[PDB]
Amino acid sequence: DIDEFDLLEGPSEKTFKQRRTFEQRVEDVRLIREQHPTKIPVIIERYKGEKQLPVLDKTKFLVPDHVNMSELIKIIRRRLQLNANQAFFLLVNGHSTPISEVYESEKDEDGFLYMVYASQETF
Amino acid sequence: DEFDLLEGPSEKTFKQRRTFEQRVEDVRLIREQHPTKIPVIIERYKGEKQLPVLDKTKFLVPDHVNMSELIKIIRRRLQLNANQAFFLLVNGHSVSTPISEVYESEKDEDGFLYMVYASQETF
Amino acid sequence: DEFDLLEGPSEKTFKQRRTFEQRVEDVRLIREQHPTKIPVIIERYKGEKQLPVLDKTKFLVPDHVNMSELIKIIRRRLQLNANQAFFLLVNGHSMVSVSTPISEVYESEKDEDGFLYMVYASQETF
Amino acid sequence: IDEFDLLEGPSEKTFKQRRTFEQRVEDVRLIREQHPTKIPVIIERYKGEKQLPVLDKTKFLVPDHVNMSELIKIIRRRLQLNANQAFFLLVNGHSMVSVSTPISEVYESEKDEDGFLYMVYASQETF
Repeated sequence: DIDEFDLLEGPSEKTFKQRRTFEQRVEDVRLIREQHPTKIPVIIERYKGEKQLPVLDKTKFLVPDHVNMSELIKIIRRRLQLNANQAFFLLVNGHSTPISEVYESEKDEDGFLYMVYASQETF
Repeated sequence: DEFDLLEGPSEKTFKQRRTFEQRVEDVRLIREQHPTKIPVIIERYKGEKQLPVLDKTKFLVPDHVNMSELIKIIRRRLQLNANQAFFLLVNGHSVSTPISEVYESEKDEDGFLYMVYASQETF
Repeated sequence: DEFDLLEGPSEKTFKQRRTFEQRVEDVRLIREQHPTKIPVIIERYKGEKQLPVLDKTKFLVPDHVNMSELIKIIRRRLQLNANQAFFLLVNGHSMVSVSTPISEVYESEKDEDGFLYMVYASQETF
Repeated sequence: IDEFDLLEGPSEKTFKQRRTFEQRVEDVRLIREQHPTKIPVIIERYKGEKQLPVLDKTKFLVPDHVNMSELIKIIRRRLQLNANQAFFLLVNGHSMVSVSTPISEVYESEKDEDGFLYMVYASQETF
């Protein structure tokens, strides 16, 4: 009996936007941008169908505008404590340079830049 | 609820991303090929907290452009609003003179003209 | 019991609501039709907490208006008395002092798109 | 077991139904500031179309050097059609078949108030 596991069916993983109202997200960005004008408000979440990489401990981040995607990837890799073999991809609008430029092009209606990470470059 | 601020690697200067010999060679070709254009480095001041980062660092400025015209060009590349202060410092110095005269007085050992911009005049 | 502030997404600036080519064609039409008037964008500072907003953003300033007269015009649209602080900023510089023809300001300060951009606020530095 | 049973969800919403007349204008404003030589076009399959396949995307950029005849030919091989297949591209109720005028002229006369040029494709020319 205790040779076998019982998987507990849990609730669905919920995204940041369903965890926080759009007005709270706009007030979040508005306050953080007036007071930290050189830092980009970034949402980083695990791809919903991801089954190799662990979950990050936080979701809402502020990234200095001089940080590029390659440096950001390395930061998230140590936060997840990945080993050198583990694959990691960070997707903005499904697509795998300084973040401020990504921010100006891809930021959300609510002012956040949304990113999704996975162990594959795929959809 | 609160943001988690990610700090990245140090903002490293142009002289830190390119060796003195590569920079010397950069100038030598561009001045041999564009004798009437000034090779200019424009970087955001190190402790700058309000202005955004520029997308490029290495610029060519026609030799007849004056400092006042260059400031307006940079203000518009940064998409600044009319209220936003902007100062362009050459060797710490913040005008109706042609860039070619500034180039002859202030150019670096490597042949580049170095400029730093900030929202404050002096530091 | 407490007030709750209703905010939407950031309202966009004039340059964010109209392309560079639409603005150039805006200016070319208005300069062909009003040869003695200067096209000026006047917007309230994004973080302004004291001065009211104007209904309009796109303005024509007759060439006989100097900077001192223009300041008084905008102050009186805002219904300020002589007491209240008011600053009108062009390319990062507040223009209280100038009291100069609008055509000179336009020719020295206009944007590449042909508009002269101004921001007003109750503070001079940010 | 002899016959197939059709799987269907609620009616799919068109682009104009999935996007308010603010998200669409604001889309055009960024894309036209950023790609001044490309025309923003919505291309959707006729809602009752039973012959032509669906495209993966709805929002397209057409370079200004593309004329209507070349655009049709682009969509036809994007759909991987045979040489037969009837294919008609309709704008504001009109079949674009023998137009061949530059896309920017089509755009300026036929664009929507929101700034998109709307097109629908089908294997029939009338409805």
